[PDB]
Amino acid sequence: LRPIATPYPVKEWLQPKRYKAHLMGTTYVYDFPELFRQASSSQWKNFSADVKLTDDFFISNELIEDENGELTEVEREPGANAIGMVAFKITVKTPEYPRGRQFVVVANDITFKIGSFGPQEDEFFNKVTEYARKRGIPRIYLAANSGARIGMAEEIVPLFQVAWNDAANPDKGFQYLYLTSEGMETLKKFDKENSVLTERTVINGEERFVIKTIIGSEDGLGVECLRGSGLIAGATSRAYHDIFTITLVTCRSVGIGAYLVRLGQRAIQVEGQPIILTGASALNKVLGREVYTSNLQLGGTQIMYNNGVSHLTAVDDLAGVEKIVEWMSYVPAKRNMPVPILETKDTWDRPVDFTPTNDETYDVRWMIEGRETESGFEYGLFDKGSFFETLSGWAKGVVVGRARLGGIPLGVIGVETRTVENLIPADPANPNSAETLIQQAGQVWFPNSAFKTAQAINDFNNGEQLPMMILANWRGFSGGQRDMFNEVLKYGSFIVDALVDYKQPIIIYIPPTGELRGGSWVVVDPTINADQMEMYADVNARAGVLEPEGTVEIKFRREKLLDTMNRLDDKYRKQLADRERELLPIYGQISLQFADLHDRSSRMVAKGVISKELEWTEARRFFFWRLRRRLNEEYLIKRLSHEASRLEKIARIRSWYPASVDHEDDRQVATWIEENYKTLDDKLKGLKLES
Amino acid sequence: LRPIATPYPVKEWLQPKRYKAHLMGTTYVYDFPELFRQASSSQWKNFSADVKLTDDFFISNELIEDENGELTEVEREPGANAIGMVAFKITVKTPEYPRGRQFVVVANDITFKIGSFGPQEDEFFNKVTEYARKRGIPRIYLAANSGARIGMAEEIVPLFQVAWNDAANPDKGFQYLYLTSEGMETLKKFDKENSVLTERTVINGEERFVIKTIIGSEDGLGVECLRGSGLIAGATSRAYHDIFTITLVTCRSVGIGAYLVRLGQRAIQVEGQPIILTGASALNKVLGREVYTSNLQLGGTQIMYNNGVSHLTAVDDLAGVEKIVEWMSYVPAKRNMPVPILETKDTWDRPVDFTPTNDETYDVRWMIEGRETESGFEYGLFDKGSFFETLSGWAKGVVVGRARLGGIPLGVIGVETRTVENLIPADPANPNSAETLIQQAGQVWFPNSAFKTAQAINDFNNGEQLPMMILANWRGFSGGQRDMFNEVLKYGSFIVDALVDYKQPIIIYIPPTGELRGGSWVVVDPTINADQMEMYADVNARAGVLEPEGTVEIKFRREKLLDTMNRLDDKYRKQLADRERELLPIYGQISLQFADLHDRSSRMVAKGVISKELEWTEARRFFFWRLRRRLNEEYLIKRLSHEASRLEKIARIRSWYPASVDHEDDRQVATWIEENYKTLDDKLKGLKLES
Ligand SMILES: Cc1cc(C(=O)N2CCC3(CC2)CN(C(=O)OC(C)(C)C)C3)cc2cn[nH]c12
Ligand SMILES: Cc1cc(C(=O)N2CCC3(CC2)CN(C(=O)OC(C)(C)C)C3)cc2cn[nH]c12
Repeated sequence: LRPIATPYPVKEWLQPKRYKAHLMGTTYVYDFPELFRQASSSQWKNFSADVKLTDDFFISNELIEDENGELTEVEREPGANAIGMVAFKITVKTPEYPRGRQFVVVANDITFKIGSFGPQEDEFFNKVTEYARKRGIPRIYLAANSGARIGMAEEIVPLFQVAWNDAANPDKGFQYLYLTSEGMETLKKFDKENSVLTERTVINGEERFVIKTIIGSEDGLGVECLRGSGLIAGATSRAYHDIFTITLVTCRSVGIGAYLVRLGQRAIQVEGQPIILTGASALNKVLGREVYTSNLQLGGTQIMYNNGVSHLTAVDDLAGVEKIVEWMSYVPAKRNMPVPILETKDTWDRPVDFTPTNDETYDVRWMIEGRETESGFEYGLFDKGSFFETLSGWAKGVVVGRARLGGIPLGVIGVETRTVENLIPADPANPNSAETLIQQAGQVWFPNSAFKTAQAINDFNNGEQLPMMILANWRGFSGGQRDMFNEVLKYGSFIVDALVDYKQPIIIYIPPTGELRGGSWVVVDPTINADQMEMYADVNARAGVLEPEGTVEIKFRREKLLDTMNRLDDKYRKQLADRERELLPIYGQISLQFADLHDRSSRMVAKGVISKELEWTEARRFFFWRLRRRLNEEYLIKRLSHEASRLEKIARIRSWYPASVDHEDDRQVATWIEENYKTLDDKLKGLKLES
Repeated sequence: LRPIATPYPVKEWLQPKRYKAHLMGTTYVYDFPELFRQASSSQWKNFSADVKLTDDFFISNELIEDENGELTEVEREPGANAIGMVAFKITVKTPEYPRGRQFVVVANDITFKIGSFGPQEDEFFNKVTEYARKRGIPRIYLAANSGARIGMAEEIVPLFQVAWNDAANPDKGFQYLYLTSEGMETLKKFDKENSVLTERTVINGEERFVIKTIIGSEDGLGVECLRGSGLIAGATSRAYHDIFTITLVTCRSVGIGAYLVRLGQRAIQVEGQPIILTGASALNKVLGREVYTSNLQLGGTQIMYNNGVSHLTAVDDLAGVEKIVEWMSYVPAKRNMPVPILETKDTWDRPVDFTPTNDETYDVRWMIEGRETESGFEYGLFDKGSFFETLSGWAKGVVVGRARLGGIPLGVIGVETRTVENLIPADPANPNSAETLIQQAGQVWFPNSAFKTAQAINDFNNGEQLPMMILANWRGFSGGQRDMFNEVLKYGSFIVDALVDYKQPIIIYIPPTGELRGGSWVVVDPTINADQMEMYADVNARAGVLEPEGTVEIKFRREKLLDTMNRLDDKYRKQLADRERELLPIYGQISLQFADLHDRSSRMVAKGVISKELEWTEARRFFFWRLRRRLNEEYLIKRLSHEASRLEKIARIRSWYPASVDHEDDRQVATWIEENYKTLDDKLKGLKLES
């Protein structure tokens, strides 16, 4: 025992495995539920400081497989795990779910066989994933591993013989490896008969049993670990489309561990903990040369957070847990449950303070969450303090995160107007490679920002099951050679595919000072998914096939300009070229304003390509009731689905509204539905007996 | 008329639009059905030279919208199209479908308003896509366009007035644009009243109608073209998952046209025809400098074929059509129809001649399709002349194409063992940018090859609805810094996602000289999709978590080596370090062979991670009956699905087999099912009345 004379018992001594985990730079597996309790408790303090919490607000039960291989809840002492994979079912009362919400936490035990994945770990992880999926509850994975378990048939090591070319000279080589009849008998004695595949021969009176295949008696040596790896890869891929999946990389994550991080999609990387495929030393051995210095050079946050593999970084394990808990606060308690409403001090009924200007540079986050000024706080479109940005280290041209609109959680996509630089590090394997700095213009989709946009759309849809708002402000895609070669078309197409798959309401809003041109409009038009999408343009937004300069270049040419001087200029109506030379600068501007007068929200309304033109200051009030109304109608459409189109379903639901309700008034419709949920339920139940 | 005195009529004069299309370097739209007839006729000649074709073997009917907007077949003279989008329903008797197969061909008319997409073109394209989808038939798109239609309100051009700052000095600027009461009256006269949005004011007795928004009387000017663009983007995204989709880029393809190429996925690019987003000239205007020289520098085959955007290139339009027709020959006639069997001279019953060797370099295509040698033709695994390679210009480390196995069409994925170089061109926008040459090791998945593998899997599954074979031979993924930074994990994960979605039989086969290690095995294990996947290893293949060198480094260390000399070496059993120094080279090799003896197909069978170990020479005979048996059982499983698991369904089907049939004999099972299809149908019909 060390240290001696401590006020309370030494936990690292009571359970020596706690100390091993600490030595390896991570939280001991059985101490993670405590971090969840701490993080959950902080969630309450930051929400309502006055709240009194008892310990019944949080329950953690370890899940273990029974005799029949069925998962069951147990209360046992930490460190009694027979396998290197552990799980807990957590029930927590949270501000969003005061009566309680559940989730499963699966974790590798880094103290058990270096946190390697053997077949039993692989089968348990899969069983826990299925348990979560069946229940529709979130699956949190805590990665601290060494990848697939590696081994050799240790019993064949002290028994094998080598059939030398020349017994006297071993350096002359060998023909094969074999067993003596004494060796075979050792195996027959210990029942490990099937540990080898032998072909018997006779060489100089001696009977040799030639080793044709070494199998081993111990399970978890090779290909059986790889089968399990593939099994848990498939399971995680499936879970991502079914439940909320998140991973915290808490110590290193290797091989299958790295793939699991990615297949679960949403990931938080603790600083200094690498996500690697093959270690740096092994790569150097393969390369001959000493190319790489460390594993963090390969999979640190400097790589993975900049890649977009890691959605967020965390200073330590508790910060990682706090981030999980915060992310979860926007997510339904279980699959197909409503999005968790959480109204705070910042209510729906207020105008939007922060307003962008054409003449002044801004951070889109100010339009989202507001900004601190010397003269007080300027409120943005969403609730103060509700913006939770993710994928912040990658493709910084698009801003993605979760927010709240009068308590309603949703995913937000905004456009960074400022030029963005990214540093491509120098390739250690190429001596003629130097670090490159890429600069990307604002309001233009590039391969990385198009990929991030599509990724965001998918991560909001799958598991999170959230509505979304896109503050659409793009000039188009980078049409240049480098970006065309870097497959900008491929990533742009993923955006369309993500919108087609979207199952919750979408609001596309061209904000003030915002634009949407040819290429950018195509990829975000509400006709991509009419069932879920609707578009709105601010009165101070612009949209058209080309930018005005482009339109004038194709349709307001010199002949048309001169015919305009020959109409508007008295003096003009070699004596001409002197007049032309003085008028062209202003007559250029006149055509440029003529083109711009077509690019207005009023044209968009006239042509019926947008639902409404809006005033930025009044957007929060409008979107709160439009979103609330939309969630209520969507609920009614889902209930009716228990064989008709959406158009027929919504017509039927709206035929139930009193004759006096204006179908175009969002507040009235939302208010009526909420006042009549049980009445509407009775109606629905009456229709069920009619099918 | 020119030329004069030709033997037959001058078609380019009879229809002047034919000449315009030719001048622009493309086939005239109405002449494409003829290219399909020519290509289809060649298909027959290359199959059976003796066949006699009449003109009834091929029918092409133009599809046009009727009064109610419903598509109908018409016989009219070319060039009578009121819109710039045309379609044909083609019915062709082919070697695979001698009684006929159908498909729709949609094409832009480059002679109609430069092949721009206006709302009517967008609505027609969408109607044709829906027509194809409803019928389950392939949709061929021929791209020859200028993107979304651009325009201005031409009627407001001769009427607008400018409200100058100083009437005498125009160069001093202006305040707004306006209309006179005479201008307003011109609009009122021609009914174009709603062409402008005006706000009336009085300035110096004069009544000015200030232009607040220019709308226009003509449809197809701006945002209405963008709405249609998004509509056809969504439709194509959807079609790709539903029917066989292919695009031939026959003249330039711009903006929405470029996205359509990509959303349809499968594309053939005619040499010299660019796929661009923004033209080179417009980019230069935006850039200030003269950065780009041509549109082919941005979207030529040098870009798109090297990207993998273009699956194939074609010398001219007929070569493009021939490639469509050849690709289609592997595809079912309509959605959910069986894969088209086409038995040729090269029958199933033969061994595989071409065999790879460890000591000798080979082209994987020889293992696939065979090779010509001086001593005659060495047959490969698949039918002679059946390999149709696609994505040949991109990520040349993986070989992807369609082939036939005794007539059965399937998708093939093979590993290029040779080192692959690719040339990244120099960025014209960066003066400090020089062309880079990347070299990639064989048998290693890199970001591009992992992406190509996933892409291949998806393109075989969607629309093509084919079974697949992967000749799995990878050491793993590139774990190095450059490839980790270039998101190798992301692309590796797409492989898993593609396999999870696979709906047809899959065969994973580790070939002779082939390997599958830690990282590579995870992503292709049959437990990712147990319902469709099965794995096989050649007797001369290897598999384990690490390569032998890796295994020895972790589990056969110095203490273990010395304990082996202290057991096997009489002389060994400062007098030691001299012995150690002489024995370590051979004792290294002994441990290296000890590790390798675990990496065998016999271990794979023992541990039950593979279905069977195989002999390469006998693989064609085995896979032909295994695949045939699998297609028959899959058919029966689909019929039974008209509420149980797959395991229950296949148990039921196999309970119908006579007691004497061996469920493990593929040939016997396939033979019995094919002899009893109608008998099994009767059984199925009897069960229907029991639900
Ligand atoms: C002057 C002018 C403009 C546009 C237009 O509408 N653009 C918007 C889309 C872009 C291109 C200009 C901006 N994007 C771009 O790559 O910008 C980078 C900053 C290079 C990354 C593509 C069309 C035309 C046609 N003729 N003259 C035009
Ligand atoms: C010697 C040795 C080998 C392996 C092994 O199994 N590898 C297979 C997978 C690779 C890495 C070596 C090959 N890949 C690679 O990047 O190869 C490039 C050519 C660089 C592109 C990753 C593991 C270990 C562990 N200790 N010592 C090892």
